[PDB]
Amino acid sequence: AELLLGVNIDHIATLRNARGTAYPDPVQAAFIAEQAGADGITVHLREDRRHITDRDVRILRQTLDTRMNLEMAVTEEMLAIAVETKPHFCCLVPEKRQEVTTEGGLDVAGQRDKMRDACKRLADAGIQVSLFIDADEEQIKAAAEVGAPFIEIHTGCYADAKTDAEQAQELARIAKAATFAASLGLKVNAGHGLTYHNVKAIAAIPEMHELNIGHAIIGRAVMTGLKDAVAEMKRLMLEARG
Amino acid sequence: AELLLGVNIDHIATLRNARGTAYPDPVQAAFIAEQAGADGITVHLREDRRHITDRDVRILRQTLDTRMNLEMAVTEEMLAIAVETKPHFCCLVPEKRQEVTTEGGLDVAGQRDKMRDACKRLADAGIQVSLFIDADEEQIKAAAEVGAPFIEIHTGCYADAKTDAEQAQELARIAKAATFAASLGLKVNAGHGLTYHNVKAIAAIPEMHELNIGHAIIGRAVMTGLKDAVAEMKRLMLEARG
Amino acid sequence: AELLLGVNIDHIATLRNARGTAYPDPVQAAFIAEQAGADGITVHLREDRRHITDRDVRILRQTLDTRMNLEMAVTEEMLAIAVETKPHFCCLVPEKRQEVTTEGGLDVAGQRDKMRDACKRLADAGIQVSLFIDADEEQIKAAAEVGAPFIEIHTGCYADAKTDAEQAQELARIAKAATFAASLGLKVNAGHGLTYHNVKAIAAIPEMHELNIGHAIIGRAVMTGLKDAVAEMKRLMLEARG
Amino acid sequence: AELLLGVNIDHIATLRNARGTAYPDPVQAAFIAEQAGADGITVHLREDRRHITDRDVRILRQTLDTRMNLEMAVTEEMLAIAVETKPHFCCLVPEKRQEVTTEGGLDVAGQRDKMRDACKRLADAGIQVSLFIDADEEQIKAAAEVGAPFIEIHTGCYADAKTDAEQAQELARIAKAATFAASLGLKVNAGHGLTYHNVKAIAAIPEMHELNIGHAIIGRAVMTGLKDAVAEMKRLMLEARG
Amino acid sequence: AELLLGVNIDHIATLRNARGTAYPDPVQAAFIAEQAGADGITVHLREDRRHITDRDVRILRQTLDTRMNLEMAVTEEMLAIAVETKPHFCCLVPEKRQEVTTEGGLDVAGQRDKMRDACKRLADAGIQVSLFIDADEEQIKAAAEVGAPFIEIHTGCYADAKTDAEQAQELARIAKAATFAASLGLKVNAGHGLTYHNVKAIAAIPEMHELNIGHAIIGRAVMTGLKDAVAEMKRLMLEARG
Amino acid sequence: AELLLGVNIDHIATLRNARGTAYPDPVQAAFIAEQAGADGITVHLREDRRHITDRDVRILRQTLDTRMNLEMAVTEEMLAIAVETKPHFCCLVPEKRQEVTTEGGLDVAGQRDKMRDACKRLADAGIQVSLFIDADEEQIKAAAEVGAPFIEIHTGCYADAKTDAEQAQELARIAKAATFAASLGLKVNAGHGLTYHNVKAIAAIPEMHELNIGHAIIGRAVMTGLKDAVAEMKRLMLEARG
Amino acid sequence: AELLLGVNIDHIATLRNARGTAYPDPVQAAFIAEQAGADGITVHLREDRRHITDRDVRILRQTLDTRMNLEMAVTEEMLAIAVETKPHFCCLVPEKRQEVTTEGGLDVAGQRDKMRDACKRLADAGIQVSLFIDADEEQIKAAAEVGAPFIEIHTGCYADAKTDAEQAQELARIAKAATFAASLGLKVNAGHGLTYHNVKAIAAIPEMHELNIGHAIIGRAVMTGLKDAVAEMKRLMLEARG
Amino acid sequence: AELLLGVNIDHIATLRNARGTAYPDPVQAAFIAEQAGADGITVHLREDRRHITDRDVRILRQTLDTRMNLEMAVTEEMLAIAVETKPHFCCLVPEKRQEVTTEGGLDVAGQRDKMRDACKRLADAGIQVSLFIDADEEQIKAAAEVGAPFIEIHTGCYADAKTDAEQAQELARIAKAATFAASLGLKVNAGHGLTYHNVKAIAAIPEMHELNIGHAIIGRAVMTGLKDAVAEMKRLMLEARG
Ligand SMILES: CC(=O)[C@@H](O)[C@H](O)COP(=O)(O)O
Ligand SMILES: CC(=O)[C@@H](O)[C@H](O)COP(=O)(O)O
Ligand SMILES: CC(=O)[C@@H](O)[C@H](O)COP(=O)(O)O
Ligand SMILES: CC(=O)[C@@H](O)[C@H](O)COP(=O)(O)O
Ligand SMILES: CC(=O)[C@@H](O)[C@H](O)COP(=O)(O)O
Ligand SMILES: CC(=O)[C@@H](O)[C@H](O)COP(=O)(O)O
Repeated sequence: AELLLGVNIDHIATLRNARGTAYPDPVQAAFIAEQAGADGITVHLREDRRHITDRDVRILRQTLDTRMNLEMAVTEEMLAIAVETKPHFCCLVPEKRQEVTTEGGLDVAGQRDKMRDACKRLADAGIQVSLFIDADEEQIKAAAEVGAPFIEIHTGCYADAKTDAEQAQELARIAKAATFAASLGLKVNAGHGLTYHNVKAIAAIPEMHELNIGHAIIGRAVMTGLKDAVAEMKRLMLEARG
Repeated sequence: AELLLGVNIDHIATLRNARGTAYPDPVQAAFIAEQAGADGITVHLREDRRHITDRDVRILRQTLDTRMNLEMAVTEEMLAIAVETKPHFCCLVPEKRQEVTTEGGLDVAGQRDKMRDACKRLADAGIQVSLFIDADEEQIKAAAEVGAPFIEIHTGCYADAKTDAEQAQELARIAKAATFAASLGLKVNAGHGLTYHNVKAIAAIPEMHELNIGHAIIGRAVMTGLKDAVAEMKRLMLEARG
Repeated sequence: AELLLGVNIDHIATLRNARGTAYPDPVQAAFIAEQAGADGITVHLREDRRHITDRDVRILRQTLDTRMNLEMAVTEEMLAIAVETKPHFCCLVPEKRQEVTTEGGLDVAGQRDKMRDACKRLADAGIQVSLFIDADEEQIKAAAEVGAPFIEIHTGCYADAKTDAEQAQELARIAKAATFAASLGLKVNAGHGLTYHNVKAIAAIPEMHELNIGHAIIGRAVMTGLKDAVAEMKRLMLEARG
Repeated sequence: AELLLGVNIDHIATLRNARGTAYPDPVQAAFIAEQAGADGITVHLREDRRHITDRDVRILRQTLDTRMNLEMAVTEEMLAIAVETKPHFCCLVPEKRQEVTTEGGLDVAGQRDKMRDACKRLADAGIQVSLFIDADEEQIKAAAEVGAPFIEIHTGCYADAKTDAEQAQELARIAKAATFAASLGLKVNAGHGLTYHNVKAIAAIPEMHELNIGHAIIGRAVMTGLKDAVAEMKRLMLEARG
Repeated sequence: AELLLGVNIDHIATLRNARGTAYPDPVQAAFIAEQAGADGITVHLREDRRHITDRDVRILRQTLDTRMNLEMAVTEEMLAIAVETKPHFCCLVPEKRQEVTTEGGLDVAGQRDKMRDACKRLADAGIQVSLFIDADEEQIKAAAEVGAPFIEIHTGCYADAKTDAEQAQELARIAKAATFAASLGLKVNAGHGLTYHNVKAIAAIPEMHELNIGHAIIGRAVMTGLKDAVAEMKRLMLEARG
Repeated sequence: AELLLGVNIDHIATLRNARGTAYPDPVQAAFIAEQAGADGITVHLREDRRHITDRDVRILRQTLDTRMNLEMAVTEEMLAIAVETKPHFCCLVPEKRQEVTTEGGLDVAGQRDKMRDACKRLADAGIQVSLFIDADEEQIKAAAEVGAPFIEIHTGCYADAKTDAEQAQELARIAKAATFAASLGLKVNAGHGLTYHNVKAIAAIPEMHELNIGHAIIGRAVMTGLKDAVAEMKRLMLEARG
Repeated sequence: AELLLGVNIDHIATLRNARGTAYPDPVQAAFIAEQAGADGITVHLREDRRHITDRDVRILRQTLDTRMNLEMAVTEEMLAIAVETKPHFCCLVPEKRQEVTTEGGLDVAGQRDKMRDACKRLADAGIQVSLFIDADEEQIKAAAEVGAPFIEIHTGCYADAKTDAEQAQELARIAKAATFAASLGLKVNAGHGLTYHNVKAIAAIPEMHELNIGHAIIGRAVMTGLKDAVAEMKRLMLEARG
Repeated sequence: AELLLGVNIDHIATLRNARGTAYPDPVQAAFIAEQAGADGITVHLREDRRHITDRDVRILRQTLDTRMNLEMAVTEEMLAIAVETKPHFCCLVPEKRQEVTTEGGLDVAGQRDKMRDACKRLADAGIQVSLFIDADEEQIKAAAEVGAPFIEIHTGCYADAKTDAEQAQELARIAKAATFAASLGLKVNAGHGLTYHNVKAIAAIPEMHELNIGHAIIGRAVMTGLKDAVAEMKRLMLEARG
């Protein structure tokens, strides 16, 4: 199957927000990424508007040349913005104000009715919803039951592995989890913590549809520039698939 | 005695600390900068270690090919770190309403004793001290008395000007402060808020010795790569001087 | 004695509008140009919206990192648009709604009343007005007489000169006129028809403040890319001022 | 099974024709494209000469290093010019602006006689003919009847698809049509609204011989330069093929 | 005064004529050069057409964006062609026993009547005529006598000098010759043999108006490409004149 | 198995010899080529020393990092030079094309005695011999009979094919000759007239071991530079084969 | 199976140590290489510290983004350093006569007890050990029984093979060895002497896990820059595995 | 006022000799440097042939496009080599303990007889000799009397300066020594230990004719490639001078 790359540009905004300036502008990064290998642009509108802001999402929706993937918390505030913005994709993730980044996966089991109503509301607006969960068989079953067509498997543990043996374990865990998801008719994506040195093993998973990568790309971009950083990532991914 | 460029790489660490990673590494950025037009490297070690860390300071002191400029608040902890680190340059600045003036500069005038002790503490360790203050006569005089060899004029107001008239007014303030400081035997630097579109007017000021710019350069770097970002700024500065 | 470059991106929209597509997007070009030597971005909102659209002006006002220069004809429609848009600059030009390009030369002396009202309404919105006129003393006096702080001398005749004698005469005319406008306290810009082979002669004119160039740059850009096209133009202008 | 790229440079003339200038010159673009991945150069000489002119065709025939594909309307004037110019390939299409012949594609089945005589007059001049038509069973059978060896499927509907579902439906219609066309002994091409984001699915169609793409490449070119724009499209195409 | 660069593309043709193929095409070389520092293109149409052919001149006259400098022998055939092609510049060169031993500049003094008619016939066509002659008193005096507006000093002996003393002596000659020609109301050009390592001394000569360099540029181009080759030469020239 | 690229740098010398200078130096071109895709370097030392000279062969044998392929005519002088030079390969070719040694490729069948001695003489010196011949049954068998290790099929007729039908025939005639030569235990190479647009069909023939290309690459280089030219050609070859 | 590239930066230090300078700094080379294709960085800390020094190791352990591979002799000093440094990998090499075989690999079979102790000590510290040995069916057995999970085949003889016959003979030797090593459960690496012209045949060996290359890459870097040098080598390797 | 750059490529050989390979080849480096800003190439033939070898000098004398500057000690072996090689320039340097001074320069004053001879012998061979001495008045006087036309001041001390005051002091010495040398009729050069960060102060010295730099450039080259390394240094030099 084909492998797509979704560039998350949140960290361009984390750099802008460090100061009250307008640069660097996520709108510019979007254009560069979309013309360098990005098949879609992902932004996570946090309730504390830590990096990406409402302004960014509003403009991006009008300038993006590819489909927008809006990552957000499952709250009334975000559900409302999502419906009005009508992005092509919507990835629901867990969120906390004092968190460094998206922690574990989203709890779909012990929160079924909440996720059921969310998927339906977004679906009515014409948005394809993806659920960001761990490589957990129980979480996978829920996602498929709440009505979500997509699920994004958290790869943070995989990328955080200390030893080669622990990494192999997380990798096998993800792969299996991805295989089962597919049997349930779920389309599977992955993301979080993927770098230039560990993306290939993940891109190798046949079931994987799109990888959403942000931090590693932006981290690389400050050195070589966004174009080469994105092109580099896409190439590695295609080499792993083919 | 032309115009030098000091590149502040704090925002490299800003991007890194955003996540729990080691990249991008300020150590790599320094090499790039030093070979693209930087005549020195600036790093601000904050009390909260927001971006630059002790590790960063410790390693950079061993890898820098050019002179190091340590930006820090006037505290015993920091003075101690500076004496141990022995950076070529040290710039004293206020940290979170710790001893700051309305405009944002260090209050040297109302803290002569504390500054006298710090400048001597650092001068005796072979460090050349600069005081970050507003383009103010009173502050300039106090910097001269305290013993500081350098002063770095706060150009944030000029950089934040909302109209051409306000910008022109701030420019004139700086130009006058630069000349007054020089008549007092001080060498004058500037920076903070400088961008690719307002840097020339400051670089044209005859008294300016070195400009320490960070945010705008890192801002451009995420798009164009650090090498072109640094080379660009340096060319603008030399065009304005020559 | 600094010489600025205003980049007119109208022809980016020309290529876009040739189809119902959204690419190439002027928003992208603006970032590229602004970081490659553009000191400002110019867009001409034609009544027929042949290239630049209302959407363009609206998004650009929000994404430009440099000042916006809004070129438009003198009509209630455009005056209202400019007032709510609050661009930094506004250049008033003659428009036929069917012309190939600005026929060059706004009749200010022949429309005193209308122009006087236009200049005041725009200035009341904090917009610095520039009148696009011919290198004619009467039209220029009329420009400063109606309030306009800026003027942009039409360089099309100079660019279209068919013989050396005709070209040198038109160059002398523009220069003579520039000096004249300056003695009136006016700020003088120039544009239309400037290319990589005739710009130097205009850049050399001491009184010139900003040159607005569009077509020649975009024409170069399709071959070499917008960044090098803009950088090339800016370098030639500065060399001429040297 | 080889997949070829035909670069249509009409829009280069579009940018030129915005003024009475000679630049940008289609002649230059041709060389750049042929050396960056173009296997042929395509030009559409419109009755109104909207972009490509008689001068362009005449000079290109003498400067092209590859093969020229002359896209034209089935008129006496064009057929005459085609025989005069003697391009390697000829692609017959409905009028421009907003067409004359029902739909986006050419009505071969409806003007069986006109085309039949057009294909023979051209084939006798040593020119290989292609008929631009919609993905339609009847239209194809008609193309085989009139004797045209080539056909080019209108990918416009596929490119304009507003939803994924709609796009996949159009893609399947194209694939089925292409397979059916080859069964009639016809060689099949395509490419009308093809872009960097939708080209792969088309290039992946086994029967496709050459994709003729113009607008997207030119729109990308104004940003990155023609060379990279053409090389980028060619790379994506071969990736989808092999 | 400013210094102009005239790029001779003859050796592009020599490369092509070696295989009698179509590439490399001088027409392509012209675009690249004109967009990288060339203020004009020079082509020598030999009667035997060793390199540049009739076809070359014919197309070039239609594609050049700058100005053509037709170098040719003083023959009725050549005169009739220059009058028809109507190049902006024309440089008369020797092809038979019209030379002056080594450092074979055109023999004007010995062919006063022939040159006189040539200059008058071409001038009536509005073609600026230049006489390629060696740095000789009498040859320079005859040039102004026959009415030639321009003269081009043969710097071949200077370029081939083996020792510093030899080169210095030749450089002095040229300098005296240029100054002497300027007094006679003559405009002076140079070229032939100039390289990246000896052009500055020539460009530093105040009287020099345009340098027409060819072979060194193309020889450089084969390694680094035309664009850079032309830009490098142009930069060296402007640095010298500075 | 794999396909190799041999770059003939003869035309670098053509451009140099055009004048009496030492640039462009084939020695430089060789390094560039060997580092951009060339797996060997080829030079044809003509008896008339038209381009490549004795100096060139002498220094190249000392500077080449890859195997040297010496193309020469069958004569005592050349045989003596080859034996002394000890290139890794030696390609025998007809010279002057107006003798009883040429008919297209080398006439081995008609000079069986001369070739037998040549192959033995060169093989004894540890040189791998290649006979440049047409895709002719008689010549191919004769090459193997004479003991030559390699043969190089003359791809000229294929490169000169006027029509698509003609080129198809020639391609088939080559493909057939290749398989036939491989069955006789001979290694088959090819070259001459191959360009960036017709090289793939040849590189696709499984039997081909190494393609030796000269003119096309140098013709591209004058525009794009040698590195690019060679890398481009190698990538195309590997795409067609691997 | 995946093929990894280990870049040995020792010769960067070779250049530095040639002078008492601090540049070129291995630390900078490591960042470059890790982002241009390196899956790991290799440094040989010699007892004499001829190039890489103790500080290089200490700093690199803290700046490397990938995995460190520490080449060292089997001594108490180095074992203590390795344990303290905790590199991901450790490759044992001969540095004295008594430790080397005639071919150049480490004499493992001759020092069973010593290597057994070494491997256990490093293994307990969490370090994966590799033994640099000859393609010998005795040293290989010794490597297994000693506990080393990895071995690195000395490809020095293969790198020196000049004739096709010698290359084939040495290659076959490495291949059989690799296959034998694998049958014993050993992981097999290679390198040493490998170049841009001989790396493919080795990379094509199925069992090869990682190639550690150094001098050839650095030698290319001085010409092209490290980034391109590393990328080129990585691309050639991956191509061999396709 | 003209400032030249002599690139010393010894360290290219240093890297090569470390493995005994043929690469990187000094001959290639020379072409790169001469085309990137080098006005000459310097090679130090060490008696022990530590880096540059006899073959290097032999080939270089034949491939250099510019002028050779052979650095060597004063010995019958080297004198003979110099006269046989015919380098444009010869720089006499110390290599034995009894030849070096306290600072590191050549002891001309102490060996006036040995130098007087060496200078005449070389001068008769047509070689311009330079004496590498410290910034010492006594050593300078001996240089003029001995007959040497050039002298190269040892900038080593200036480069190894430990403090700002210490460095400014060394700079004054050299600047005073350069002026003094000039009053004696001695042409003056310098270069040793010069880097991208300390060359300007030296280049600014009016008397300087040519700077011979090596290690700093090759150390930069390994990171960025020789072309940019040479180009960068040349630009910095011209910037300091004009
Ligand atoms: C891809 C995703 O859903 C996230 O896990 C990721 O960590 C986002 O991080 P930021 O919120 O810092 O962009
Ligand atoms: C302008 C810039 O980048 C800095 O110079 C400035 O001092 C930043 O300080 P912080 O890194 O504490 O925001
Ligand atoms: C510079 C200016 O104001 C214009 O005159 C120019 O001709 C604009 O042309 P477009 O309206 O085609 O951009
Ligand atoms: C997609 C493209 O660029 C063209 O192929 C298309 O035929 C354009 O036609 P016009 O140039 O008539 O718009
Ligand atoms: C130096 C150069 O390239 C030429 O200017 C010169 O006139 C060449 O003449 P030919 O092309 O007749 O050798
Ligand atoms: C195609 C090419 O460049 C050559 O291979 C060919 O052998 C050239 O021969 P000459 O250099 O004798 O024309």
